Amino acid sequence: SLAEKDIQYQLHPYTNARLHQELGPLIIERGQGIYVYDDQGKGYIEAMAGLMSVALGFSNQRLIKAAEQQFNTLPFYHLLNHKSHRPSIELAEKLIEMAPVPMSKVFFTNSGSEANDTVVKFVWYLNNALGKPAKKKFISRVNGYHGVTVASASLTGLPGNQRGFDLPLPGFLHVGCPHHYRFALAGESEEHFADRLAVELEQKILAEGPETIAAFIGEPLMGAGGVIVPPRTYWEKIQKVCRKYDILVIADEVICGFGRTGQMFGSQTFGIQPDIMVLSKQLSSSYQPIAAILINAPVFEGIADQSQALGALGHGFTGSGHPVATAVALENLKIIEEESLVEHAAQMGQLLRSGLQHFIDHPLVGEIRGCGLIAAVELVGDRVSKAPYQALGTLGRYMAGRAQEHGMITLAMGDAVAFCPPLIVNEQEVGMIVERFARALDDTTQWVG
Amino acid sequence: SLAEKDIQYQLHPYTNARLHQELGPLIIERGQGIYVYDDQGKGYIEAMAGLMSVALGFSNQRLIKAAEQQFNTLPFYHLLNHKSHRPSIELAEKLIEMAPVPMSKVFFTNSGSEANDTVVKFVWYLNNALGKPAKKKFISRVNGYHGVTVASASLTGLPGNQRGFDLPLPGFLHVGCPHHYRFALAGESEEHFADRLAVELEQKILAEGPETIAAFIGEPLMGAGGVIVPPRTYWEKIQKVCRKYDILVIADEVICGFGRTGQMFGSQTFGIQPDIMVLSKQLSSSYQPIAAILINAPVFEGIADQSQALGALGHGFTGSGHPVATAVALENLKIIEEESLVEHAAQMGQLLRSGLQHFIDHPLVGEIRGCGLIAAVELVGDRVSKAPYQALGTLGRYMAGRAQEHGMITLAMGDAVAFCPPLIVNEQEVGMIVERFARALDDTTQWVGPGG
Ligand SMILES: Cc1ncc(COP(=O)(O)O)c(CN)c1O
Ligand SMILES: Cc1ncc(COP(=O)(O)O)c(CN)c1O
Repeated sequence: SLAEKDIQYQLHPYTNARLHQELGPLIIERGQGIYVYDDQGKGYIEAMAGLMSVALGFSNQRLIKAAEQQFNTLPFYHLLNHKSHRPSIELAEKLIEMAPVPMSKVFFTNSGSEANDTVVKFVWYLNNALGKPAKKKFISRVNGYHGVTVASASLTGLPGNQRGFDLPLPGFLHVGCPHHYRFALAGESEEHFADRLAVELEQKILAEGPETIAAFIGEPLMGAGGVIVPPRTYWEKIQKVCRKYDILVIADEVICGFGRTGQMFGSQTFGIQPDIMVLSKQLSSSYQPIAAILINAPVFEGIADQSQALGALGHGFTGSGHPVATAVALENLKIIEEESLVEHAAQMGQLLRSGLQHFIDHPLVGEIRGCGLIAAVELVGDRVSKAPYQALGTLGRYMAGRAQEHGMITLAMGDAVAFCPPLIVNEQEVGMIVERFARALDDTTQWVG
Repeated sequence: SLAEKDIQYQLHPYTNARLHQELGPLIIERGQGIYVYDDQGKGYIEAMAGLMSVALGFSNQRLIKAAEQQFNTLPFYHLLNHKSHRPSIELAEKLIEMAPVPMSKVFFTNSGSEANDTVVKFVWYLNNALGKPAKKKFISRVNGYHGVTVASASLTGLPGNQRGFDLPLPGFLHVGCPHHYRFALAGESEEHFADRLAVELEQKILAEGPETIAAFIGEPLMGAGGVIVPPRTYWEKIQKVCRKYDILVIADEVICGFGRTGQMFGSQTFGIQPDIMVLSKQLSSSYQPIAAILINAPVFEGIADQSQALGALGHGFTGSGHPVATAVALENLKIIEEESLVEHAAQMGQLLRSGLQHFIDHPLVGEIRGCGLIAAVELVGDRVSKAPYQALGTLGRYMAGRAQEHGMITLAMGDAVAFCPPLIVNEQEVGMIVERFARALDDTTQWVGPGG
């Protein structure tokens, strides 16, 4: 059977390999709209849009035709040694012109992980170029997600991404997760929470030596780490501290990018003025692996100078700007703009968040959080103590399993279940997502008993 | 114009960004078979198959239809949390069953760089799982190429990949480039050279502490480093040293994989029995970004053990095993098998090397090297000293420029002019590749004026 071949031959990411050898896979055969189907023909709402990525859903014919047209023209070429091609150029133009702050240049990669890894190298290269060889350290946040390379997983602030991998590397620093529900002191306002986080950052910088700190990287809101909306005034006050010590602000838009948070970019939603932006996922609705780094004039000018001094920029991937990946992403962004999906997603997000808010007084519901068309419901064993049932993750695992039984694919992030549907979700589809959440919660409530 | 937008908006890899603002791009518009065409309609033989990658050439309709059929079925899904899909499973099966040594599991990534970076993490994870927490250092070679992440560029042994990037990281060690022509002692045999490299490796291991050395990684034949064929008995003697100290052997097959070297794998051509193999490029003819790690039973078993103890394996990329990329790769490997392209490439490789060897006593030709359908001509200013004409790289750059003028895209690696055509290259086309090399060499010879 296909399931036995999978057990025999594939090591799965983010999977217990031994449990996999026992249970085998859930094989997804096909998709259309917001739905995927297993090999038994059971349909599921992809409430996660795959990996917070499939913006236009699973059967957008314009993307499929854009791939075909590029395949039949030039199915592969590269950008090395002055070589170029139309889809990379037209995508780079569109990305610079739609950027929420003035940007200079695009550098393409296959993945968000490769992109953040590349940003680390580019910042090191830049500060070497500027004669600041000590200005190399990165500050990220607890529960931040920035990818899985040796360097990008050091940026990542999830313990499950570091345990057993001897990470983080030296020079990769973490300050606090900006999650009021978990980290605010008794009675502390959002603004006062934001103050204390800005202080933590300033004190980390002073303790490490400001001359040693190159960059601060953050997702506008934290996706994979639990759909963590920062408190009011966090980004304003954090940026003041960064500008104070000449620290680059990197906006990781891998999940927030292209209409997830109620505006085109999380940088717009949260008032971020980044030096560097990292884009992926909704860039192509994940129909092709592609990510993009936007760098502003000063970062480009320094890198360009050093690329001349050292002969050439000694960096690039075979797939960097792949013509099929760039052609699909270009068409994807045109569809998001032509179909006004940023504003449609904002409207569907209000319906999603209002539907979930009906459960705010459920005895297992600790917090309902969200922004735009991304949300999470964090379950707890006790609302007063905020303590888990048995152990962190026990409720989330059971909930995600029940959701699947009820025909919905969600992702458990500890004891939070996430919602990140395709931007094309309609009103009754949002209603069905909340209904399947409600069934899963009912089952979880009877289970905890 | 398209060229002005390119200059305005794109930072190019492996490009002098200032020179790019001055000269602008060469824009490639379309391709078919072994040919690409610029936006002025000038045709070029892609003698490099893009980046040593486009095995089936630029218009294979079977790959384009395999992509369409997968797009119209399931255009994205992932492999996280037990999720799977048919193309990843059937590709994983094909890869394990064609492996040159017994392999256990496939792990998919988007790129060779991500794959080698992932191998680093998996080896660290494995030795932690086995209770050998000191056994973490990697040994690679000077002029090796393994990618551009912070970790994979530390494995890479080219200075241009490290200079200005604060690389390599600690724990990433380099031993000698196995290039007889450049690094042998005057009058040393290939076998004696192989002995001395094996001694250097043993002495590095002993000097560092054998208990601290996890892995040795090598391309069977070095691609980006200049098509460097190792000396006879190198891989035998290096592996003996590795097995002596319980050091994993990683075969980087990103270029050698799928018929480039005269057999399906460089591991077969060079008698390597690796613990881990890394595959990309010809896997999909670069029609889709995909790479694959093959791990043997012992590597899998230790990772699997720790993945249970820690709840799950905390690693993976969004695109890992992308259904369109895996579907295209699966069809690509079927075509290579059905069209006997490993055998055809071996035949075309003999014709290519014979054609170039007409120039073996040229005053600027220092060495003609390769095997299967990968070759390089290393030009020198002086055959006795092996010294370059003007700065190292001058002849390579001039040759690559002339080749382009004569309708051929080749890559210079210093003064080595490389050949890595699509596997589908025919006998006449090999003839035209060598003809355009000959015109470039004639131009370069008139430019230098060797006299003598
Ligand atoms: C915010 C964020 N940043 C970076 C990454 C890394 O992406 P990739 O999986 O494409 O390597 C992810 C992926 N979940 C992400 O969510
Ligand atoms: C031998 C080898 N290893 C690894 C890589 C890295 O591949 P990628 O560009 O897909 O990251 C390359 C790419 N030229 C390679 O040639």
